[PDB]
Amino acid sequence: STGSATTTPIDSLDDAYITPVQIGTPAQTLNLDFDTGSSDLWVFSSETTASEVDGQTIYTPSKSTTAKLLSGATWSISYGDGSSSSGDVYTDTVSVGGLTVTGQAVESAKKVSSSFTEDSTIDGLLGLAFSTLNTVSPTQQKTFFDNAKASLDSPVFTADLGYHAPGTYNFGFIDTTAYTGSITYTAVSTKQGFWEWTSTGYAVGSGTFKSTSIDGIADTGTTLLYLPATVVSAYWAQVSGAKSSSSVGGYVFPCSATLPSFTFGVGSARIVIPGDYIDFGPISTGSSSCFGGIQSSAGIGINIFGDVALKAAFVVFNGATTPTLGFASK
Ligand SMILES: NCc1ccc(C(F)(F)F)cc1
Ligand SMILES: NCc1ccc(C(F)(F)F)cc1
Repeated sequence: STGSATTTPIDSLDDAYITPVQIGTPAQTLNLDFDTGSSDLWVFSSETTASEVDGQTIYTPSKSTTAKLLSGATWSISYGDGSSSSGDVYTDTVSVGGLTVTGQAVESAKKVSSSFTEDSTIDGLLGLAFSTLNTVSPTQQKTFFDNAKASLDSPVFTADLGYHAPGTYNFGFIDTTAYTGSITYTAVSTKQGFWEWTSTGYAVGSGTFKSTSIDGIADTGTTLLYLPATVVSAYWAQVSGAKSSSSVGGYVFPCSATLPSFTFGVGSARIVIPGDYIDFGPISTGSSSCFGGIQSSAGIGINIFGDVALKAAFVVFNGATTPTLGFASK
């Protein structure tokens, strides 16, 4: 079997992408943030503290004839940006773009951090990292992808994120019409539970390509591109007037500047991020300082190929017994 769903940016800056997901019987449709950097499927629900819900669509397990409470199970997760949530666990039927999994663990939020409350357009997250990172206790639960794997035509899913435009998540097949050229595959390490790979280097604008190994994770759940300080300094040095701002928390640049492209290596292949993708607009309404889409990973501890990088490519997440990542231009 296969599945295919359209994913849509939540705002004019592509800060995140939401994808409709059907939960329960009869179907309750929620718009979830597909996150290859985490492994929990959790949703706003009728159990969430009412003061922490502000416009989100909620999952109501009592109205689903297939929902079963998972006795004694709880979950608690904290994300790298400081966000967090926690609650209890149900099992229910979950469908994505025609692809159905029965008995999927649906983690019902009782408490969410403020960053989720203020994001009215995200009803929850659907984790697509490896199941070893799932936070359900005392019995760890499998991801949607892991549960669907056996029934998929091919044990893959692909991410085709749009620049200021809708895109597609496909499960079980590779749309050979969605990319140009060849797909370059590269090795994945699962030792930390992430889709972790090693980029072969980078170039700034039309500059010389620098061969150097950058270990990082492919994370659809992170907006920006987080790279080592040496790389990020070399990029912003080519932008007149750009500087690192402690009060803002990263590199800013005059909004009138034109940004150079950024190239990262995948084996012998090259993925080019257009300069316009790195512009994230004024730091505050009316400001002539703009926020940069490439930032230092020094404070994070790991390099993150977030949406800024992934949306420049067609990305294959190959969940075979030896997992690999595939990148193609589009
Ligand atoms: N998108 C989920 C996520 C959040 C944080 C991290 C970090 F910062 F710990 F690497 C990885 C993945
Ligand atoms: N990386 C996972 C993640 C995704 C979205 C959010 C936000 F923006 F909704 F708070 C936080 C953390």
